Amino acid sequence: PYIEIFEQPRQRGMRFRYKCEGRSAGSIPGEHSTDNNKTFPSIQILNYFGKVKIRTTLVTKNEPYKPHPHDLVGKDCRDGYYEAEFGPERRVLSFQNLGIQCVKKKDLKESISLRISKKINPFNVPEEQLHNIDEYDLNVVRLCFQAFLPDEHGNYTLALPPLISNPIYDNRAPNTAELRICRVNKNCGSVKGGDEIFILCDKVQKDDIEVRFVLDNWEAKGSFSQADVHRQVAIVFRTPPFLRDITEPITVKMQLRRPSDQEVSEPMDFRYLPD
Amino acid sequence: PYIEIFEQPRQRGMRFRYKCEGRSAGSIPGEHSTDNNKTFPSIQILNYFGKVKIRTTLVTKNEPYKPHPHDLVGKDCRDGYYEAEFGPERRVLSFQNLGIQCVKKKDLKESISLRISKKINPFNVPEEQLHNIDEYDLNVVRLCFQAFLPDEHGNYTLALPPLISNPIYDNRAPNTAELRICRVNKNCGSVKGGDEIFILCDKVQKDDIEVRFVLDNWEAKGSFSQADVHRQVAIVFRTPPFLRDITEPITVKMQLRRPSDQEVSEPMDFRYLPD
DNA sequence: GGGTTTAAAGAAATTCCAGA
DNA sequence: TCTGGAATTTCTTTAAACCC
Repeated sequence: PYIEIFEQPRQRGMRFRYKCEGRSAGSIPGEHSTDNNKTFPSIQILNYFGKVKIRTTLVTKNEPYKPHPHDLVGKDCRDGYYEAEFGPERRVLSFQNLGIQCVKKKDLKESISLRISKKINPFNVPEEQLHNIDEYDLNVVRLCFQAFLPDEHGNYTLALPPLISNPIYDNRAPNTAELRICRVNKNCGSVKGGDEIFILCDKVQKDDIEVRFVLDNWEAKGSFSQADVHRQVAIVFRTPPFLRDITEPITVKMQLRRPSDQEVSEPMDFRYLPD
Repeated sequence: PYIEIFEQPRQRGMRFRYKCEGRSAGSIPGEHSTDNNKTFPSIQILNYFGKVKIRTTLVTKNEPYKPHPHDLVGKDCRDGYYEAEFGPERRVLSFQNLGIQCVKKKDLKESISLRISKKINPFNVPEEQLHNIDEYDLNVVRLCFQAFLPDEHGNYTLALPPLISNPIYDNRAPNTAELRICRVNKNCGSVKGGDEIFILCDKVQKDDIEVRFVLDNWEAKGSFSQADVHRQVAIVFRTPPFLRDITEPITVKMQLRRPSDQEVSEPMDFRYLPD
């Protein structure tokens, strides 16, 4: 008797809304989820068939998961966390309306004290280790599913192991935003490589970013310095040479990449040409 | 005697700082101010020689000059205005440390009530008129010099006419900002005109901006819609054809321009080439 | 001539608010 | 409504100062 995540929540593309931004802090989507046939984070209770209760709470991306300041808002959420009873019904439990409301940095402290003075601690993490405000990440959280089964006749106390979902990063924050190449001025260049390209893109961090050409076992970096990143939304760089040379146009894949976590943007075709 | 401005304050390129930003709201420089030989807003008392006092305060850009909410901070500034004495000494009066602290839109009201409950009203502008909150531009102010001469044996009461300087636009705002082309991908194209250019620039407003090519009586606009403006700091457009054809390379002047006020950025050479 | 109070450029954190 | 360009307010690497 344990819990299992059927479909993990998408990690990029969702903004954490502030309280000042309405009540719909959004609805976190699933991984697979598509525009047409969209899906939602869902889990299933293996080794069990019966009435019960589940509690979705937000936790850190840190090895020893401690409650997070941000709130989970939406249908069946109160006090920053979702809780609901579920029947022996369909195996898969989907959770549609699950938004993330983020607290202003000021609220950060006050916020965690209440998680303590509330019992919200699915991992019984050392209370004092929990006041470790200076070190947390308000740009990324994790969903902590906590299913409690029926006790010796009566309510739900038999709690199953707290399962934790993949991390979800706030797309509004520069260091967690999804990588996206908006526009380029040239989709091809010489194999000698040295062509100067202008990439318009979503906010990145000149500190932690790199354009990366790739094909099979081959891969090279676009060539540019930090000064070439314009107001975080544009990169002026030069194409790297291709290994060897060729006689016919050879298209490779070009893409933004973030070293720190190696996250990459959707690729784009770049055709190398014979001199 | 009265007061003449020996040097007007530069109108563009200075940010209005918030209180949260510290004690230094910068230092307003005067037009003539070069880089190796920088200058400052200065005025001189004509028709007079002797000890005295002067008071620099901020006023609106509206015909009837009323005190402005923003504060003037810096050496000898207090309660939002600068005041100082000055013996019969040197004619010219330069004011270096003169910064502009801007109030949050919330503070706007509360702010003006205190200018009233303070006497700050160099132009004796009517009461309920000086309450035109929803008509004050927080992006532009004017310096109001008010020199007071010595009275019949005593201090300074003989107040000379309030002089007002040229406007000073809050570079924090895009429509009051200085226009600046940071970088371009091509400095030349065909006279047929149709070459796609990427301009990296300082924050502009897609709503109110246009690239203008010009030479003598000739002038044409770069071609692009709003969607071509990337996050306010980059423009992808196409060069306009040059009038007639040409035998040799003919360089013209390229520059960002803001229709609403016809303010323009510093020009840049664009050479048209014969097909 | 390059090393450590500070203030401009620059990125961040909010709050705004209308287009899709 | 949900999404996402942006005007606003805050604060961090730089960038007017000093160190001597």
